[PDB]
Amino acid sequence: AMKILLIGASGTLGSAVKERLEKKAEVITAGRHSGDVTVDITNIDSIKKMYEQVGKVDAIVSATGSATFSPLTELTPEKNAVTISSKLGGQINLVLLGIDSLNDKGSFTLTTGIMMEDPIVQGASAAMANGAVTAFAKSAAIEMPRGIRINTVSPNVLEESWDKLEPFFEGFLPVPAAKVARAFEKSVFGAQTGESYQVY
Amino acid sequence: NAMKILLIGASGTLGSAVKERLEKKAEVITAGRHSGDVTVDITNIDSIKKMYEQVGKVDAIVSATGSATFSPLTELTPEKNAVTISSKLGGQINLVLLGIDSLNDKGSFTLTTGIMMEDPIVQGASAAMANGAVTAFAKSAAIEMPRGIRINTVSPNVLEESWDKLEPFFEGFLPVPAAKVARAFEKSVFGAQTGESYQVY
Repeated sequence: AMKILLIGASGTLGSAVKERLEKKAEVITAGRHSGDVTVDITNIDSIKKMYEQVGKVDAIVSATGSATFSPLTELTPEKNAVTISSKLGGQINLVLLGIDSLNDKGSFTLTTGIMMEDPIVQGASAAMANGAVTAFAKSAAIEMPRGIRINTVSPNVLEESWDKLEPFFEGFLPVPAAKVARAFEKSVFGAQTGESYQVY
Repeated sequence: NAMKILLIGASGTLGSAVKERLEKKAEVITAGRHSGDVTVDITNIDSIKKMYEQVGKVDAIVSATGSATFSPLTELTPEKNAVTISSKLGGQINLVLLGIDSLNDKGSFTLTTGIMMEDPIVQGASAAMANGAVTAFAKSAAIEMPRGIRINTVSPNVLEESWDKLEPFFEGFLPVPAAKVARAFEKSVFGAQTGESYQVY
């Protein structure tokens, strides 16, 4: 009777993750504007209320988070802050505020991405977030109570986004969202922790 | 040829070892919160901008500064984690976002990370985050730098000169001399590489 809170279920990645997870578990979806529950991951009061409504689950999965894309020389601290509050801080806050919502031996899975290891123009801000979430999870894994696990999934650019994203990722070879969704399933239904699962 | 370096965090254990090396080869302008030729609160954007107006053009900007909350994971709240975000993480990155215009052609940035992102310890999650964030930012930023500017990071292990206080938290680690880590900073300033993370473990 396994129960998974999936935040970001309506996105491209999120919907491919839901497709795989829902075949073996009861998925509760959450998103900014749609889902079984709504949540603004940039607002800690919102995250706290989502956890109140949701109750106890076995896995919390984040396929969500926004980053500013800007040329470096026009990336100001003010623009950079939107990434910090969402793809970086928002994801990390789900963990900081969600540990008590997981059953024993439950898991967290967060999203990162290839831009941290394979940089592109406009991508410094996304890279920052990806590095931050990867390292936070590696470290947090050693301190989780009650047998809880935490991993990250690092996607390449998705085939399903190649039409819109190719000019940003010239010479890259995109990956299917369904291939990426498999690493989320590996995280949820596997037993490893502190891993960064690359789907490049 | 005549090198000018802005060293932020110069009064710290690491910073002062860095100053000692770089001094021999360049003019070092020191900066800190309460100490230095120029002062700066790196958590405050206008304060960083004022520092850079005061300083003018330099050849290198070196950050051996930035603080991270050192709390057990289950005690680490969003509020506590926000401190790291404004300082070791956001403070060091903002020195880059606000300082490119202060670098001479072919100048460099050097930022500080740490072993806690790679060889984690209890209480280290927030510093790990900051270190990972800064490492990845620098690697990506390196490809967008104008005018031949370089950017690297230095990632130290626990320092021998801090081992007295830090040993209970790093049991079984083997600490490194601050003098050895300072060589990596010299490598970043005086060498010609970019997008590098120089581990001194």
